[PDB]
Amino acid sequence: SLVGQHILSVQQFTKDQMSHLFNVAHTLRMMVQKERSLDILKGKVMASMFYEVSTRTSSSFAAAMARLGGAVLSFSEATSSVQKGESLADSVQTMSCYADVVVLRHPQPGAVELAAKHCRRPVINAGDGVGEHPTQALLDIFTIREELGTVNGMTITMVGDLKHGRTVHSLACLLTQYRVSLRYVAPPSLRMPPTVRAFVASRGTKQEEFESIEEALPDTDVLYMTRIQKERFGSTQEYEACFGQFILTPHIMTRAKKKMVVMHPMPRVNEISVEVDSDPRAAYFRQAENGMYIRMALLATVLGRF
Amino acid sequence: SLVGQHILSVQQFTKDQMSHLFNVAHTLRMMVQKERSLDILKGKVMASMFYEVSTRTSSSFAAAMARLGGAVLSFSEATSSVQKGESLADSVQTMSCYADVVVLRHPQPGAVELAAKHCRRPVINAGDGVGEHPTQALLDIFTIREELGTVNGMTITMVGDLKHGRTVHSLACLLTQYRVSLRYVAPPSLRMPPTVRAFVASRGTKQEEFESIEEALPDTDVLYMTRIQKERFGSTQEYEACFGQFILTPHIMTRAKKKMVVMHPMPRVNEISVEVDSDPRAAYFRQAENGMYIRMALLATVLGRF
Amino acid sequence: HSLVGQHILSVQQFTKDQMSHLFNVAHTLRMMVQKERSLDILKGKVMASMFYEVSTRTSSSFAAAMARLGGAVLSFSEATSSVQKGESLADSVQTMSCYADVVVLRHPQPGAVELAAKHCRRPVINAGDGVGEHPTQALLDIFTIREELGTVNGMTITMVGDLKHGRTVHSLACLLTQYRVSLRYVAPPSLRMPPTVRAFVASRGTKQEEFESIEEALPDTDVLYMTRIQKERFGSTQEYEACFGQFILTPHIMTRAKKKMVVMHPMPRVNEISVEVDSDPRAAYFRQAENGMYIRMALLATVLGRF
Ligand SMILES: O=C(O)C[C@H](NC(=O)CP(=O)(O)O)C(=O)O
Ligand SMILES: O=C(O)C[C@H](NC(=O)CP(=O)(O)O)C(=O)O
Ligand SMILES: O=C(O)C[C@H](NC(=O)CP(=O)(O)O)C(=O)O
Repeated sequence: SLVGQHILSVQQFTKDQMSHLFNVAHTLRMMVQKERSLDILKGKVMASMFYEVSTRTSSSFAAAMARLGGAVLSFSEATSSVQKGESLADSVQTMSCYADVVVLRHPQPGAVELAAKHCRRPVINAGDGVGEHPTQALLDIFTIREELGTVNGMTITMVGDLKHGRTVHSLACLLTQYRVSLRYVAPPSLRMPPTVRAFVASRGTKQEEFESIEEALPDTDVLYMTRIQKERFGSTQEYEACFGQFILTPHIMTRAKKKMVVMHPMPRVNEISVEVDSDPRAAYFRQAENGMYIRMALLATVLGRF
Repeated sequence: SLVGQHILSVQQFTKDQMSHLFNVAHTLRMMVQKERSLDILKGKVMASMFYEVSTRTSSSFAAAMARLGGAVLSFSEATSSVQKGESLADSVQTMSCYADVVVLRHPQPGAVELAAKHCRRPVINAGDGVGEHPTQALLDIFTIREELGTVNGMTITMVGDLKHGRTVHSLACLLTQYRVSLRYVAPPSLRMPPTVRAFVASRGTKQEEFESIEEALPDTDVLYMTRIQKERFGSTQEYEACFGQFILTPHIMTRAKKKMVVMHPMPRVNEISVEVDSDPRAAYFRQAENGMYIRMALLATVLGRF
Repeated sequence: HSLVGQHILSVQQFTKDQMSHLFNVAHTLRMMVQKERSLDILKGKVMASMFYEVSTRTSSSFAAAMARLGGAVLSFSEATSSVQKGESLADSVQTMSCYADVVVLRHPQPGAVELAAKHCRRPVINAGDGVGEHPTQALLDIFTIREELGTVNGMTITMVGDLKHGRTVHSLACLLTQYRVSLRYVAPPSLRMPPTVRAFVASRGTKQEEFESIEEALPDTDVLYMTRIQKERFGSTQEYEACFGQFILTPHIMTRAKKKMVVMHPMPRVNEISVEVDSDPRAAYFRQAENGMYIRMALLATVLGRF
């Protein structure tokens, strides 16, 4: 039961917990459609703390807490007393004095788990540098299930920057709970990390690397595209060399399975042609909307109403 | 007839639409003044996306949502994934997955309508560069009609930067829905733009230019003062010639009519002196307050609860 | 008695019965909050949060307070507002009070808050004016002192660090004179307690003594009130790094402290209280912060005519 627990890492997620949570997510989405009265989190305040920029992850948590009848406390680093020199631990300790939950994204990996040590209320990891994005894995798995019917028996193809990409890290790890085959399409420099490729191996999930998107596609049921993480590179030179390696265009999606989904945790810069947007296999915006409902489910369960 | 519609341009309003909207706004303002329950928009969510700075337009939409029982997602460029390089089009379609209505201010003219072209939720233009500001002009006509009892049969003198002023572009072109006269008092390099002038001329309203506040004033019912837009200038030299030229003072006012109002979208820098504000004809603080109630009407009707 | 509609700018305007009532109402709301009693006492009502200097506790605990009463909150920061377009302070404040029923304002120029409230139609609450006052941090400081030790009377409080720049130590020292207290002061000569304050504290008849170090000041301390060396106000960095870190509280110093005693800090801290002190029961600085939410719920409720 997720009640009152730190949500730090995909590891802790039982298959039973995820399915409880997919179910509550489908319930909460029904009531929003039915224009039902949601006073579920009336009284409860969420502390949204972002030290690293966000659009979907911050907006999805905020919209969710609103739509459960809760309130949100906005916290950015730039206008906070961080600027007086406050430590990350003290910032988190203080925001819990006001809030029932803490959503923390931060640029340094393990910072969230480090701050969550002395935190006396549930802290949700919304991204820890290149480490992990746990609720994003959860919504991607929900979306796969939603778009195709099952997750078991599926071939997931992760393309792009796997080294920095905290979403694929979490997502690869978590897809070890489903009978899947993973394929990686990266340049040598941005290959999926060792601990991750080692973790996935030890669960038995068959990993495979490919050089291009042309090769992986015809067997790919789930095509997960990523963004060349420009702000994690040691030098632009390294970045601009890698920028634009893979570019999904409608020409490429003419040898993709009829049954098939293209995802992206967003934002995209170059890596998906806008023309792809019309193909109904493109579910990356539907992926966004799912996120709000899963995060509604997590906030309801972690605060212990569903 | 405004339900589920983008609010992009004043040329999309008719008279019935406006009169309905003002009527809903009086109706909502009374509800607020008696202190009744207001859950007109309970559960619902507005995306507040400002790419330029704002005080009035952002606060009024948010106070408006809040008094209707709704909730607001505050979005900023700076803390957003714009920084990762996400385009305006994605940003607007992604916020719509969380929200029922999108309020967009953008520094590029035509941006908001381009962003609204293929967005599936309603988008309210809250200012698109030197283009338009439809809801300001909607609350300006409201305030005029609130402060004098009519707009029909009146003369309006627009003073300041008319070339850059999106407020006056909207207001002038909308005023031609009434029986009115227009006076223009700017330096030669900031006259009203030509396409806007030809529209007014095409609809058959009097466009008369003038030399100064002194000259237009005697016969002016609405004195609409605007700011010199520093951010809109190429060279500071070109702004510092234009800056502090037209200045309203109590002495200049003694020549005005008793049945007259001075308006200003705000903020002012120096164009109206601080002594002017104690004259009951100073109707610019009541113009902002009216904007909140117009925005309430505007939201409830666009979201189909009035 | 009674702060309905009233501006909240200085602790000079507070009586004892206004504090009592406000402390009482802070307890009433806490418990209603503890019972998940579904509160909508300020449903409809809007607060404008106007911060011209950065914040964490003050902004968040005003914003949490409102939300927990059922009200709304308009966030206002200088950087992304039309302050950028030239707008002066009065205009901004006067504009936000058109939208909102109460205005909380934090500004860097001393006195700019009272001066912006002059011509304002709604209540304006001072959440900090430069190196001047911090009236609602003074109220929550005295609440925490009362809750932590059973009473404020007969206590000696010791204030430590940057007394000169300390907007919260000016309010508190001034406010405390409405009890029977003995004040001890610890600061390097360049950061002593301003002369306006400590003659003001002279007048009301409250003893004052200027101790040389924490260790000397601890034996008889019932409230050790620590403060941050205020970097953003100094000359001159050269004057800052001379002062930065000259008083630091450790678990070793504490082993001579009274048993019935508490350790307070308005926050944040940089290094003046060892993280190693946080597990110590008497370290009340986080309980002091939660307390603030409930105090500032009682402010909003009372200033808007609820209790
Ligand atoms: O940024 C990416 O490329 C992937 C991933 N994206 C997101 O979380 C979406 P957002 O940053 O808009 O909240 C991330 O790591 O932040
Ligand atoms: O900014 C001006 O001077 C005029 C006008 N002003 C406003 O809308 C006021 P604000 O920027 O505070 O929303 C505009 O078109 O931006
Ligand atoms: O910052 C201090 O040292 C004391 C005092 N602190 C506060 O008010 C807390 P905050 O800045 O997080 O609102 C201040 O003067 O700002």
